Amino acid sequence: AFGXVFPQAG
Amino acid sequence: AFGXVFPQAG
Repeated sequence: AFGXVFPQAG
Repeated sequence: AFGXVFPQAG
């Protein structure tokens, strides 16, 4: 999420 | 974000 600031699938 | 946890476009 959040421009990759939260690590996350996608 | 996160499927709707955080309101966002989409």
